[PDB]
Amino acid sequence: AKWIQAEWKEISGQLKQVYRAQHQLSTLSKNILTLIELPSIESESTVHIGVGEPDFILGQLYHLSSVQAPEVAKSWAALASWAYRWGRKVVDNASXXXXXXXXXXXXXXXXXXXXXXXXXXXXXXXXXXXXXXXXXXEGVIKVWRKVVDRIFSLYKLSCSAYFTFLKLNAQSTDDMIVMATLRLLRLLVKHAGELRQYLEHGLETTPTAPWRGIIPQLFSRLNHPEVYVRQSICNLLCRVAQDSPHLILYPAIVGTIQAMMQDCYSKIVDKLSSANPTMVLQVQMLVAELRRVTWDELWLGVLLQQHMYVLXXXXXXXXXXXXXXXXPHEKWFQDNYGDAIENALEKLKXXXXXXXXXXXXXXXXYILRLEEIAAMTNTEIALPGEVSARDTVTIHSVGGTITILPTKTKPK
Repeated sequence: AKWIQAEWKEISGQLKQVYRAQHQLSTLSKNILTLIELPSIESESTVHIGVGEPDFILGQLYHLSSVQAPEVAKSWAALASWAYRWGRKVVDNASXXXXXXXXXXXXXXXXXXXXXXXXXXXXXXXXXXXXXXXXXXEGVIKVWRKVVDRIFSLYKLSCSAYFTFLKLNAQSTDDMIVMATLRLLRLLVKHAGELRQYLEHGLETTPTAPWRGIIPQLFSRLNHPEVYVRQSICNLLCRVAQDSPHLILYPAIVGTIQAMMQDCYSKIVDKLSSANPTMVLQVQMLVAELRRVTWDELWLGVLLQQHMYVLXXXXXXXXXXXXXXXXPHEKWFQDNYGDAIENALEKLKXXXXXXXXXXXXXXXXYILRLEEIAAMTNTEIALPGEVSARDTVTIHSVGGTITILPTKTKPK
C-alpha cells in the first residue's frame, strides 16, 4: 500500500481498471483484484459520493489487512486514519430505494422538490419539516434518518477502528495514540448526536491508560451543550481517577473551590474521596492555606492605586472593603497597624494614607518562615505535577523558611 501510494500518478489507471472489472488487465491489476476478493463492511454505494474510484482500493486493502491480522495495531491505525480522512472530506463536501419509499409513502415537480429537500443540506428536524411543508404545501422523518446514516457511515468505521486500536494499547508510539484520542474527542464534540450510539458503548469499555494525555482537554470540554456527553465525560474521568488519582486530583479540587461546571466537579471529587478521604481533606486544606498565604502587600498596593487615582466615594468604599476583608503574622500586622481604620474614618470627614504608604514602603525593604504563616508530616498527597512518574511520591515535609525574589511582582 505504501509503495502504491508513492507511485499514485503512475498507478492511477490500474486501480480504475480493477474497480471497473470488479463491477461487470495487467498482471498487477489482476493480482490485486484476486487479493481483494479473498474470502474471509464497506459498500460501493456509500463511497459513490465524494470518494474517488482509485482511493477505494486503498481502503479495501487496509480493511483486508486488518481482518487478516487483528493482532496488529498498525493495520487498525491505518484503516482508521484513511476512514476518518475520507469521512471528513465527504462530510465537508456534502454541505433507488429511497425514491421508491418516498413515492409509496406519498401516494412531477412535487416529487423532485421533495427529493431535493430531503437531501438539501443534511433543530434540524424542525427546519426539515418546515421546508417540506412550505415546498409540498409523515414518513419523511424515517427517510431522512435513513439517508443521513448512509452519508455518515465512514465516521462509524473510523471510531470503531480507533477504539479497537486503543484497546490493544492497554506496541505503538505515544504520538500515534495522542492523535487518535484527539480525533475521537473532536468527533464526540462536533458531531455528538449523529453517532451517539457508537460512543455510548465505546466509552464504557476503553481503558484509561491511553487517555491520560488529554486530561486538560477533557476538563475544559465539560460544558458541552448536551446531556449524555457531559455524563460520559464525567464517567470517563471518574474511571480514570481509579488506579491513577494523582492525575486529576489537583484540577478537580482547584475547580471545585453556570452549574454545568459544578456538578461534574462535585461528582469527581466525591468519587475520588471514596478511597482515601484523609488525603482529599488534607490536600484541600493545603490548597486553602496556599491561597491564603498569597496583608501588607495588599494594603500597599491599594494605597498606591488610591493615591495615583486621587488626582471621593470610590476611595472610601475601597478602603472600607479592604479593611473589612483584612479585619501568627496577621495578628502582629494588625497590632502594629491598628490605627488605619481610625485614621481613615477621621480623615473621611488625607495625610494618614500617605504616612501609611510611606511606612509600608520603607518596611518592605525578605526571608519569611513557614511557622509564622499549617505544618504537616507524613502526608499522602501527590506532588504538584507527576505526568512522568511510575511510582507517585507523596509529600513528607515543607520548608521551614520561604524566600522572596526581587525584580518581579511577588515571586516566592
